[PDB]
Order: sequence, then C-alpha cells, then structure tokens
Amino acid sequence: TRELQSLAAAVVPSAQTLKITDFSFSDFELSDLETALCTIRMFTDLNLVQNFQMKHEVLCRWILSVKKNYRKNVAYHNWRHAFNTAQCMFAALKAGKIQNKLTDLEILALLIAALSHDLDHRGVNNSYYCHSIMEHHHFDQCLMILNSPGNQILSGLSIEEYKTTLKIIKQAILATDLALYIKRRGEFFELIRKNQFNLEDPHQKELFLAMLMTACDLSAITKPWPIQQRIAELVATEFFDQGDRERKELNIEPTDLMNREKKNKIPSMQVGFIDAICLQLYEALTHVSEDCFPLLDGCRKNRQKWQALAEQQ
Ligand SMILES: CCCc1nn(C)c2c(=O)[nH]c(-c3cc(S(=O)(=O)N4CCN(C)CC4)ccc3OCC)nc12
Ligand SMILES: [Mg+2]
Ligand SMILES: [Zn+2]
Repeated sequence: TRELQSLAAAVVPSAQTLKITDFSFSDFELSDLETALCTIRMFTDLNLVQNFQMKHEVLCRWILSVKKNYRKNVAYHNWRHAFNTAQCMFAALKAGKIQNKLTDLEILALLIAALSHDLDHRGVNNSYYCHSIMEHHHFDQCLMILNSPGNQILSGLSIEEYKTTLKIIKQAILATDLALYIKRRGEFFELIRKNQFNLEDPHQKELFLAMLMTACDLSAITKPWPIQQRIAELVATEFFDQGDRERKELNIEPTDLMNREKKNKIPSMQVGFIDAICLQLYEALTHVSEDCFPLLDGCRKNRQKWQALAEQQ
C-alpha cells in the first residue's frame, strides 16, 4: 500500500529528536506517521531489529496492521493509548534503567505486548473476577497479526525463542487486566517492603513484568498536568459513552463512573483512582530502580491538581 511505502521509505529520526526517551513525552501533536516512526525507533534502539533480524518492510507492515486494528471512534482505547504505553515502556527501559534488568526476549515481548495489549478494544470497560475475557481477546488479536503473512516480525527467532516470547507476550497482555494487578501486587509490595525483592527469582521476575505492564498501561496518570487532564477527559468520554450505550441497549443505570451527569466528580474519582491503584505501584517501582522516580513524582503532582479541583468543585 501507499501508506506502507511511505512508512518504509521515510527516514527514522533519532530517539533524542523524537524525544521518546522522557517520561513526559506527549503524542498529541504527532501525526500517525510520526507515531509509526517513533515505534520503529523504539524497536531499533532496543536493539530488537538487529538482534532478531527484523526485516524493515515487515516491521513497518506489522506496525501498520496493529495501528489499523485499533478503532479511532473509541475515545481512549485506540492506537494512541497503545502507542503511549509502549513509549513509556521504552522510556522506563532507557531513562528508567530497567533495560539492564531484562533479557532481550523479555524486552521484545514487552514492547510487542505494550503495543498490542488493547487490540480491537470496543470501548466496553470493567470496574475493578471476570477471568480476563477482554485481554484474552486482545492477545488473540495480537497473535493473529503476528502470524499474518508479511507481518511476521517474530520469524527469525528459533522455535524455543518464539515459544518463550509468545508465552511472555500473553502474560504481559493478560497482566493489563487490573483485576489481576490487584490480585498480585500484594506479594510484590510485601517484597519491596521487607526489602527482599529478587529479580533473580523466576517467579519474582514474572511478577515484575506484570507490574511493569500495568505501570506503563496507566502512564497517563503520571504525565504533566496539561497532558493528564487531556487524556483523563478521553477516559471520561469513553466511560460516559459506555454508560449511555449500556442504558440504551439494556435498561441499566450507569454507575457514577460511567454516568455522563455527575461528571463534576472526576476530580474526586481521579484522586480515588490514584490513591487505590497508581501511587503504591509507581512508588514500589522506584525501589526497583530510582531512575523511575519521574513516574511517581508525576503521579503525585497530578493528585494535588485533582485534589484542588475536588475541593474547589
Ligand atoms: C480502563 C481504564 C483504566 C484507567 N487508565 N487510566 C489512565 C485511568 C484514569 O485516569 N482514570 C480511571 C478512572 C477510575 C475510576 S475508579 O473506578 O477507579 N474510581 C476511583 C476509585 N474507587 C473508589 C471507585 C471509583 C473512576 C474514574 C476514572 O477516570 C475518569 C476520567 N481509570 C483509568
Ligand atoms: Mg485493556
Ligand atoms: Zn490499556
């Protein structure tokens, strides 16, 4: 296609130029093309392109097939969110110094997962066990693209590597199910507290990758105020949209979280979301690597902003 040709023939700026190394990065002013290029730089600077012999044109096609499988009519869960999640993973890996703590395969799997964790999301969200029905679909969507002719970016891996990578990609994507996050963080938080976290432990490694995925998945809550407020409104829109739709089809009354009115409650709930789900996670991550402080730091500053709004409301 023409789009593919443009992407595969364009020059890929340096990560520095793209500014994708900093946690404060923002996509809002970038074109789709620019996000695809950033994505290429991501796979490139993580040495995934050469270490795994990815064919440029195939990588390009795969990036487009993934972007393509996201629905733009969905307010928040679209390509951009997937892209920002991967941008954060890249940032955390580089600026957060998390890269030296993982293997190339773990890294390859995480990048792919971040980009694919919400594939074909329809805008139907949950609340807080649902058995990760949605994430299973996202994975199925990810595998499908990874196997489609011309998009096989994983060809080049041995059979054992492919098997390993696939297993990790699946756990990564399923880990983006908040219910599983809540189900597992307790143990993760205990270790960090008792000061006995050990990445050398296979189980503790998996646990970490899961916490990492959810951390990147929620990265918006850590971005600078202007960006956070903007994305927050996208989240709200999708929820309200779901509340209205859910009431249209089924005669169901939306919980305040999904009801369009009571929108003056977002500051209050954003503070609640941050307290109950984000802060502990980003703080704990800082104990793994102090270079991830910006994430924690950005989360706190947002809680102050939302708190001001709630009182002032
Ligand atoms: C599926 C989306 C998960 C998510 N990602 N991000 C970045 C956010 C976010 O910023 N806010 C919320 C969010 C969460 C709750 S909540 O369910 O968690 N809420 C707070 C805590 N408890 C006490 C109940 C209500 C209420 C409102 C929200 O956003 C309005 C824009 N979810 C996500
Ligand atoms: Mg999801
Ligand atoms: Zn997500």
